Amino acid sequence: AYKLVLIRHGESAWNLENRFSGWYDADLSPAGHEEAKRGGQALRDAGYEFDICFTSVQKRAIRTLWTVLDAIDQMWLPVVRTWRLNERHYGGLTGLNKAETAAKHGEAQVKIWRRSYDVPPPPMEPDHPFYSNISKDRRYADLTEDQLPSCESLKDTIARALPFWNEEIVPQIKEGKRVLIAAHGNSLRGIVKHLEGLSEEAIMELNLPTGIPIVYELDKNLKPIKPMQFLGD
Amino acid sequence: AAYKLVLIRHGESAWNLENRFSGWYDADLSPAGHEEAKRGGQALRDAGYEFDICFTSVQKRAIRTLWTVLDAIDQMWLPVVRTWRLNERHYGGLTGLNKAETAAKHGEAQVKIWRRSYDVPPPPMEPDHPFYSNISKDRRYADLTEDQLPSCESLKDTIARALPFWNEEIVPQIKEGKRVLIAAHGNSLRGIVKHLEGLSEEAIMELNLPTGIPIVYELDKNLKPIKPMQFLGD
Ligand SMILES: O=C1c2ccccc2C(=O)c2c1cc(NS(=O)(=O)c1ccc(Cl)cc1)c(O)c2O
Ligand SMILES: [Cl-]
Repeated sequence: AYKLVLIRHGESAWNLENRFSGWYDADLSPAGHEEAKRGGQALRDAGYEFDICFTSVQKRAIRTLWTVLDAIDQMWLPVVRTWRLNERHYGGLTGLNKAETAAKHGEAQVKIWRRSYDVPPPPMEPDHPFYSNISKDRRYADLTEDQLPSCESLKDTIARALPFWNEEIVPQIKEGKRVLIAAHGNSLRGIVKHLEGLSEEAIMELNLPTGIPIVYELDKNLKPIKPMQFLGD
Repeated sequence: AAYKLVLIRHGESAWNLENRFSGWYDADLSPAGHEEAKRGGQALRDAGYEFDICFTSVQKRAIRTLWTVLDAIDQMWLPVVRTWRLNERHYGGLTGLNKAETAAKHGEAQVKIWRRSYDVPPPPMEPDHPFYSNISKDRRYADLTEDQLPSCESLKDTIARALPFWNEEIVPQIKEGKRVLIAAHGNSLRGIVKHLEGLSEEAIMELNLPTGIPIVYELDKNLKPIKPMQFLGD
């Protein structure tokens, strides 16, 4: 009867969550920060305790985790960060709003990318304003040329998140360690897809709420014994 | 030089203000303490410091100081390792008492002696102490053996349990070329400084490390400083 909690960060600065923020290291907006505080407050009111926390290397998820740990008085917990829990890399679309994306690539192609599980957007090229900012960021300096994405389909995102789940998170859960994961929509999709054994179509329709603790009760085989629960009013 | 090490004592706590002995009590930063840590971080940012790994205690005044620094230098993504071994000295029965209550109960003479002694501990925190359960039964210490969980510490005891972490967990990282940041407490950092500079018991007790100011060491490959520590800031 292992217990697992996931939280998806809230709003990021400059409307970036509506602009394919992806691997660009946008901070939380004050509103996104307040959401995290409400979620942490919900975990406290419910008396939740953790033994270890996992997050991405992106500050919007990390600050979400910090806000939560602060709210529940568990700032002393071990924290593990990994690029593998990063948001999906949206390639050349990173930073563009809906109108700019449509104008640049056309409604037909945008619809195809939106509904596809395995078609990536175009690569982020050297002329992209974020190209050097992301690709040469020191935090990814140890990644092999294979590992560092120029773009990702949802399938690619899920493919690189799962090995971390299996090799680092699973063992902790099986040891009775109470895990908290603070990450992004698409990396959490990968975990939820594997947990509940959803299909590609189903995972693409799943939209995890932000700033709300997501609770899983898992059996001995790390299979959910009930549907995901949310904490709050 | 071969290596660079940065140390920082946590910013002023809410109890530093009230002049109460915190020790292992988990007092938070005061608003001023938070501003100190932020200034420290800005100094590190202005000088272009980059780190590869951070160490801190399990006390929030040090952790929050580290968080504030990492935020200021845009390195929130760094791996962070927390250990009770970098905790502040455990002040035993003095925990929670202020200056007046301490002199009232123990006399100025005894206080003088504790103050100037390297190896004499204050009285033990016993079960009837009002902070006994709050500290002694905190689950963050659940994995400590019976003899690791102190009821009180001399400065010698503190340094004695800090240095093993330094030698076993931090030294190898430094020699691996990792640029280390340690955000901790006056007395746990004293142990590190004493070992780096091979200082005498009296010299280390005269060393006052200021809250929230980054301290830089330039080290040779054997981790010997090539010059005096430098304070970073305005
Ligand atoms: O009583 C102690 C003391 C007691 C036992 C071990 C170490 C110390 C110690 O190191 C110390 C003390 C007092 C003061 N000055 S004091 O204004 O009386 C004081 C008191 C308590 C606190 Cl929290 C702060 C200041 C100092 O400057 C010290 O370095
Ligand atoms: Cl952290």
